[PDB]
Amino acid sequence: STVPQIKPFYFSTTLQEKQREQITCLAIAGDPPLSFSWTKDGINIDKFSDIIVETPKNFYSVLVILSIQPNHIGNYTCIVKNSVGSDSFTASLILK
Amino acid sequence: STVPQIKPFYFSTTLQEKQREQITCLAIAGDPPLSFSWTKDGINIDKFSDIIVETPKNFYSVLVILSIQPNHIGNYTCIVKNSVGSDSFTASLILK
Ligand SMILES: *[C@@H]1O[C@H](CO)[C@@H](O)[C@H](O)[C@H]1NC(C)=O
Ligand SMILES: *[C@@H]1O[C@H](CO)[C@@H](O)[C@H](O)[C@H]1NC(C)=O
Repeated sequence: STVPQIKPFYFSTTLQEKQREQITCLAIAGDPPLSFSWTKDGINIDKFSDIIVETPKNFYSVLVILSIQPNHIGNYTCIVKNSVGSDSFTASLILK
Repeated sequence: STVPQIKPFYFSTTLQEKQREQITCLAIAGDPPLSFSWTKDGINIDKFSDIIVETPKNFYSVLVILSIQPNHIGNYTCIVKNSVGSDSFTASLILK
């Protein structure tokens, strides 16, 4: 009865290489079952083997990078879907 | 030789009752092993039956609220520790 709704997530503004990073695509509202999916620059997050993606609970999914390095720059987009609707959010990983 | 450093976390600005919430205390920098602790309004998070606290990986801790109620208002503090230093961050939960 409730359309999914994603809490905004961000990468660190002071990101430096070899640091660790985590973002959570949290569905603050939305009736389960919910389907989470990730893309980086329009590419399936599959193709980036340095990135770990999990769905530990049925209402959020987590993206983790153990050692940030130049190839991780891009726009990371998460999409959540259910019976009644969808939602999406994008965050940009930048390296100064 | 690297002291812990927490990546900032925030609760939703548009929080409403019975919604779900998650915050991650990520040690963006710091040598393992890392020890995570939580307090709400200075009280051990142990005492709050309706709050789930886990350490899914050894470099970030997760605080999860399945259904938000008025009791959950307060300032939540994470404290990370290792051999050579510690860090702290506080995010406050508001119900408009
Ligand atoms: C996508 O990412 C590129 C580089 O990562 C950035 O310059 C651009 O502003 C982003 N586009 C959108 C629509 O967010
Ligand atoms: C913590 O929240 C209390 C109200 O519960 C308030 O008095 C105090 O100013 C807050 N602390 C900070 C640092 O905002």
